Amino acid sequence: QAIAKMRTMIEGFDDISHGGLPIGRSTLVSGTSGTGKTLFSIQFLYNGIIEFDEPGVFVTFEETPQDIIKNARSFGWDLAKLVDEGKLFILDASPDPEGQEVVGGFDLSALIERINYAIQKYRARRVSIDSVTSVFQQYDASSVVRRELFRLVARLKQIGATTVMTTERIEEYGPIARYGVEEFVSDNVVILRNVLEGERRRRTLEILKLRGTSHMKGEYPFTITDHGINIFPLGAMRLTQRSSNVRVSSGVVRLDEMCGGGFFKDSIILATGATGTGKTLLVSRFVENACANKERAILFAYEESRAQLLRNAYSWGMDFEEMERQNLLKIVCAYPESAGLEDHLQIIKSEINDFKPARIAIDSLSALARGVSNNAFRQFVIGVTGYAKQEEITGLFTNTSDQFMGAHSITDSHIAEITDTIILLQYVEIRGEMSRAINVFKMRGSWHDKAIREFMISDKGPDIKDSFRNFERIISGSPTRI
Amino acid sequence: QAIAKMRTMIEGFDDISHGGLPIGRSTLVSGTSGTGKTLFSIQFLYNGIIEFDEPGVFVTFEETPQDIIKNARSFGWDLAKLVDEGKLFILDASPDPEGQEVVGGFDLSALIERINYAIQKYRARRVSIDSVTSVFQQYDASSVVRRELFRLVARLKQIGATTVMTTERIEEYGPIARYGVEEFVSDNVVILRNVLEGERRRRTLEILKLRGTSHMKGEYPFTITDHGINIFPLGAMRLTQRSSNVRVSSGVVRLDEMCGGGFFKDSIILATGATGTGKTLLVSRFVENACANKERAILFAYEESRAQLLRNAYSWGMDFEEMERQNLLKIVCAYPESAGLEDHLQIIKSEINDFKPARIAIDSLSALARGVSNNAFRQFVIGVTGYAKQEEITGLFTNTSDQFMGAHSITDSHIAEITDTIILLQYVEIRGEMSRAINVFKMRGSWHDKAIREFMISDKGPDIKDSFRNFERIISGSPTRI
Amino acid sequence: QAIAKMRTMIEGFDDISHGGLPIGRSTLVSGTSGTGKTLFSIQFLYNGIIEFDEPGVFVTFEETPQDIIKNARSFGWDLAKLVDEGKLFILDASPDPEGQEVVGGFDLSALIERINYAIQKYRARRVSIDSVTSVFQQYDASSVVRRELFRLVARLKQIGATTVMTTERIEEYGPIARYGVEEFVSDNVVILRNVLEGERRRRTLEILKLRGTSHMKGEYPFTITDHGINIFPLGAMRLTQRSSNVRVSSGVVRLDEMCGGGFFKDSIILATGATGTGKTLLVSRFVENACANKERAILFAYEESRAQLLRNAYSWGMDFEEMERQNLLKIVCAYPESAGLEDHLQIIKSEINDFKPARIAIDSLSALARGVSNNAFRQFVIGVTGYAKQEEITGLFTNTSDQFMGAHSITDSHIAEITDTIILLQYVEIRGEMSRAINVFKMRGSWHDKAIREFMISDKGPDIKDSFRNFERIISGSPTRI
Ligand SMILES: Nc1ncnc2c1ncn2[C@@H]1O[C@H](COP(=O)(O)OP(=O)(O)OP(=O)(O)O)[C@@H](O)[C@H]1O
Ligand SMILES: Nc1ncnc2c1ncn2[C@@H]1O[C@H](COP(=O)(O)OP(=O)(O)OP(=O)(O)O)[C@@H](O)[C@H]1O
Ligand SMILES: Nc1ncnc2c1ncn2[C@@H]1O[C@H](COP(=O)(O)OP(=O)(O)OP(=O)(O)O)[C@@H](O)[C@H]1O
Ligand SMILES: Nc1ncnc2c1ncn2[C@@H]1O[C@H](COP(=O)(O)OP(=O)(O)O)[C@@H](O)[C@H]1O
Ligand SMILES: Nc1ncnc2c1ncn2[C@@H]1O[C@H](COP(=O)(O)OP(=O)(O)O)[C@@H](O)[C@H]1O
Ligand SMILES: Nc1ncnc2c1ncn2[C@@H]1O[C@H](COP(=O)(O)OP(=O)(O)O)[C@@H](O)[C@H]1O
Ligand SMILES: [Mg+2]
Ligand SMILES: [Mg+2]
Ligand SMILES: [Mg+2]
Ligand SMILES: [Mg+2]
Ligand SMILES: [Mg+2]
Ligand SMILES: [Mg+2]
Repeated sequence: QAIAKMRTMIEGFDDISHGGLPIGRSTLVSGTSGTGKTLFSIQFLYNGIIEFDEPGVFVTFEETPQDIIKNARSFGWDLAKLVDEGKLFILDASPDPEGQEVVGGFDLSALIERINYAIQKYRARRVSIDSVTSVFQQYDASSVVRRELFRLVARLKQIGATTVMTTERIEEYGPIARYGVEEFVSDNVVILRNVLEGERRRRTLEILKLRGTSHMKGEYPFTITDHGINIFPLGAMRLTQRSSNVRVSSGVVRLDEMCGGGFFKDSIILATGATGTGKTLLVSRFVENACANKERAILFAYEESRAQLLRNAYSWGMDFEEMERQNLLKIVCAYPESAGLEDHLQIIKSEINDFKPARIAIDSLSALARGVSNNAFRQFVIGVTGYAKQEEITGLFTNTSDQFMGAHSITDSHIAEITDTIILLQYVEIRGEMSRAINVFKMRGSWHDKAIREFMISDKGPDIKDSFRNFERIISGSPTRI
Repeated sequence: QAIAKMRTMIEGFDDISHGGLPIGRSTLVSGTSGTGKTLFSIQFLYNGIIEFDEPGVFVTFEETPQDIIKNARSFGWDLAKLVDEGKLFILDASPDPEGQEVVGGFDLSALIERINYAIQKYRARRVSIDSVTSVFQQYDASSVVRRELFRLVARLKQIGATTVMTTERIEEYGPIARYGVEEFVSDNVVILRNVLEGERRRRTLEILKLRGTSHMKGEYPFTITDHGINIFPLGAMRLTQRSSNVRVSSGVVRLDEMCGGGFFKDSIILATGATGTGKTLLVSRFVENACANKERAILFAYEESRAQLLRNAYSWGMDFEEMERQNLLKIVCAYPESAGLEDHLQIIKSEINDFKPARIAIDSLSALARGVSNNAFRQFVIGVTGYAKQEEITGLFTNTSDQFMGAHSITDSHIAEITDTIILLQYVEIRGEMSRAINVFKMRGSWHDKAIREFMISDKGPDIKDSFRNFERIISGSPTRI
Repeated sequence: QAIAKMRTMIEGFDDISHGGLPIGRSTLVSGTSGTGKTLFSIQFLYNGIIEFDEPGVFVTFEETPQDIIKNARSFGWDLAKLVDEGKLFILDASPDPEGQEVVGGFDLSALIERINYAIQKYRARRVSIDSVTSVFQQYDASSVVRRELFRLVARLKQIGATTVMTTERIEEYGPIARYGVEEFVSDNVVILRNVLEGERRRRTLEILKLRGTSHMKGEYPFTITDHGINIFPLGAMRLTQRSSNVRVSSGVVRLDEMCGGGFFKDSIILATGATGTGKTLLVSRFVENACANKERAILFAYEESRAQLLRNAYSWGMDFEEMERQNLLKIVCAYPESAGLEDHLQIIKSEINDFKPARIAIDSLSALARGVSNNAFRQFVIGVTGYAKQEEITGLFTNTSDQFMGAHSITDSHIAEITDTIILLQYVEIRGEMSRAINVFKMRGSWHDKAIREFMISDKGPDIKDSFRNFERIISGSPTRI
């Protein structure tokens, strides 16, 4: 029949690969130094032993087994334990650090026989090699490498164990492997990258090909945590979601009225407008209302410290510290520069999975956009939006405009298109003095107030008034009286 | 007379090539690892045997016949069956995986004689080689490769069988082949690419040349499905279409009136405007009307999940689930990121060919533009537009504006130029409050209402009113009363 | 257990590295000529001896010990003293400057044994090598280098001392090391760069990898001072800050009133507007008020010399020279071109740490933006903003607009988003003549006056009037009377 696959149990990878790696065949994993190729290899064998009770063999040329164990330990697991139990075997084929003699092609034959023995001895199902170039570096000829890799691949295929071979690159977008032949010999090729753009590094995983089967294509970003490799295949995200007719309060009565009876629990709300329009007040009231009803909520802060958030909240009549004491409100403060954009996604998911909030709020999306491309930014927002909706978490987001009394409160980001409810705030010029205006622009699941209303901010929170009747051109930031 | 060609029966390819490959000559197919060169080769021989009852020979150097069969099976056909029947022959010229000796140029002579024998034995008409570099890699000299390929090409020409040779590249836009001679020796050259741009891969096929004959030029995108290679030569699409005078209802009476008695069945309708203007309502009513008249329709959703579409439809009085139960309405939900733009085209065609809809609708074209270049986007839209018109399927499309009460509802995409009927929606400022406006901008086949009218959205669907008499500058988003 | 690290006591480095270098392992430090690789090496051993009383070994191939001592002295410390005391040892393995014979691989074995001896003799904990290529340059083979470095790394690992090896590059964004193998052999890789962009050099440090542990990623800028290497890991900066409810006067009564009772002591104030709106007056009054209350303040001047600042201050009734005499006011004048942007940050911190000001003011941020990218500029501003708030220093900043009576006083820089209080100044056209207007746009911790007021400048300082009642479109720069 068709080719079967073996699950790696690596988050994201198994979805990108459509079920894991081809069984009874090798896969070649490449990349430049620092991409964590050896982490993939260890995590693969590790998960096999733990999850499927499948023994495996790790072949090492470049590292003493002592360091392999010591390094793996940083991810919360003990490989030495698995070795003692007869589940994991490490085949030491490293060169002598005190002086190593030159060898010929017999080295490959000797290697394979030792691997075969180890596989049979431990009935290994999963095998990996830290560096195939350990036996190619011995010579310059690329034609020889083609043949030598062919022999290694075909021989492990004879055995039938699933194999993960590791090779290496100099360039990110250059040749897949050093000799320019290896990627043609291998039937299954995966490349890891650690691309430097601007001043930042972004890790990605790609499956170049899998002969005889299917997979997702393109570069899929990933990070490395204390649990090992975590891949974020946004294209694998589903639109299968549970809708609701449940309403929740924003903490602001006139706003709830404008939204036709509050906001939907499963909706995503985006508040936009110029800095100083009180977006942080709407956020504070949102999380406060959740706490008022004994619901858990998380605020992700980027522009203001906790000490300042507490002060500003008190000036608006909100006791943030009390909400923390009751374990209802969490404050998560971090600079955009403290983590990669993909790490912010992981942080948000981690805090949510741990605290199990009913609602979350983001202090500023425009802050996160600060250090990234438009593509990186929109993918982040989509990922968060999807997750929050799939988890049925009420979400409140903000996006700051740079138009100082210029109205025209629109986004180059275009997040409103994927968001449910849009709240627009702006400054206006009235009788020679500045004021503020609020409008509910849209709401997918309901009727909403179309009026453009004046509002002010007091020590009791927001103060919403009636519409600007007999004015024109409010949307320009400079209304005319008529 | 003139050079005759042999049809490959590969979709798109035979149109690009103007009738297939030159008969009695070789064609050299190149490309980087992962381009599926071996798929073209197998599909070529396979179709010959099935469609024209033409036996063929597959020469393998890099892969065991067992894997060739096993891999081919993923595309829904059994090559082993064809081998047993004496239709397909695989010539195994692979190196010994357990140790291979060095050989000279006699290897090429021996190869050709075995190929000649196999061709005569099975009366093969179609022959292919998986890797010509299998006998070039043996040495570094490029001058030798020129001669060695010349010998192979000329010898197979003596036989008269049509040949598809495969070679390989390192770079996408670099040399056609490794030694920089092969593309001059071969008289017919085809290059496959798997170009990485941004984070995504895009497959293309190009015919570089065919000596003595004609072909289409440039890169033509393609994808790979469970049926093998599927090429999309948009430039080969025809303007020969059947026009009609049949009208269909949009589900909205006042809109049908503005269009002069409904929309034409063979027309393409584009609705544009800012988010929240109710474009999703017009789409829902469009497919609903088709179902009301017992016509099949497909909705392609990108921005909202099925669960949410059902909720929003119910809030507007439309029972989507009932229309699904009667097998009239289909909901196809996918993220733009879940597939390549060219795959979305294939998905749309597949669903249409299967369900045979009278009408289709696209939830958002701007969503599909999100992750692609302007060139990739416009080609997609043209391809869909052409197909839908050729198939006489009523089509409804949308394009979201980013102008929040800014009117000026125009597209940087310029899809209106190829579309028949244009509907414009916008937000306006009236008496200090927001409202909506609708206008039929054009309709190629009819008279239409030129008025700019106010409208609202209720639980019964759209509510269209009369024109904004005694107002000026409506089109700016900020009308003045006079 | 997990891998332990050794603190280098190098500012910034220990935070980027999450605790310093892995213990009992080597780290490879690379970079092009002029990156100061030898400074890192010396500073590392130096700090070990001084701070932790840890003896060390410096291995030299390229420089006579006499020059190593002489060069180190420029940073305020005497290595010769440490040698005499038996704390520091320099191993001289340099070639004979009067003629050097060719040697083989025995040179590496001899080297290591001498290093081992020196380590044991002085009980060294910290070891470093100035140039590993000193024994690789002897031959061209890259395969040999792989092995030779492996031997050196593994051998020093046997000893257990923490090692800092130095290698070299030709290109900034090219291969990590000359032979393209070294970065794979080493388990811990750090790269220094001195990147030339435009006409300026910018130094950065990056940790490419640390096997078995964690670190911050990406390029982190640094400078070199008379105290050695000083790294500025902005991403490691904290949002943990102490808020306050203390108010301070700006020196301008009507402005203090508009801000609701003065400005907060812990706040950052940004004044924006066209050139000539009197931003330098607000700055002068700010520092003057601090002095009036016997508080120390520093003015950082970029656009005007001290002599001119004194003249302009006297014309506005402010005796700057007297404030200097009392050691309350400091004037720091420098051109933006006189130092790197990162050096301006270091200068600001240095002057603050020395003088212990209650308040600081920046004459022009737009001046500093003049010669730098938007990314370099915003990181600078964030760094200063963070530092000033963490140190509880009242900060006043300015940003000049290029709109001559065009109002629209907005910033492409978007510094207002991270700043607390925003003051906007603009020119307006009134009755055929130019005038000025002032508005408090926002204040995070308080109520503020929303009015747009007229103002003038006299010899007594600023003169603020009442609001522009019965005017419209003030924000455009061209108000209309109505
Ligand atoms: N606890 C951790 N948390 C986060 N990142 C970690 C942690 N522990 C290790 N890392 C990261 O894991 C990376 C994986 O190293 P790995 O050896 O697998 O990369 P590699 O591509 O194989 O490198 P090499 O070419 O040297 O073999 C390390 O470089 C380090 O950046
Ligand atoms: N069922 C399938 N659906 C979609 N794609 C598939 C399916 N089965 C296989 N593929 C794709 O078909 C591609 C064709 O592989 P093929 O060997 O022809 O490429 P190639 O250029 O010849 O590769 P190579 O250089 O290794 O020989 C595979 O890499 C895989 O991405
Ligand atoms: N007092 C000082 N103040 C500022 N910079 C200084 C001072 N003294 C030295 N420098 C800088 O320190 C740099 C460090 O030189 P160093 O040898 O460490 O660089 P390097 O990368 O190792 O150079 P090389 O490749 O020659 O060995 C010098 O090039 C010089 O620019
Ligand atoms: N006690 C108060 N009384 C009146 N207005 C206040 C008070 N405290 C703060 N403000 C208002 O709050 C605004 C800050 O709102 P905020 O939500 O932080 O704006 P942003 O959109 O940037 O997030 C200030 O500009 C000021 O107008
Ligand atoms: N029951 C309702 N009654 C009144 N208005 C509604 C109702 N349900 C939804 N709406 C309106 O429908 C709008 C959404 O229209 P939609 O077609 O989804 O906009 P879009 O152009 O983005 O696709 C909301 O902004 C709201 O004005
Ligand atoms: N004695 C004075 N009397 C009146 N106006 C003065 C006097 N001295 C200077 N000015 C005003 O001060 C302005 C300069 O203000 P300044 O703070 O230097 O502007 P900038 O925003 O560039 O920093 C001059 O354009 C002038 O209008
Ligand atoms: Mg490794
Ligand atoms: Mg804010
Ligand atoms: Mg192939
Ligand atoms: Mg929509
Ligand atoms: Mg040096
Ligand atoms: Mg000035």
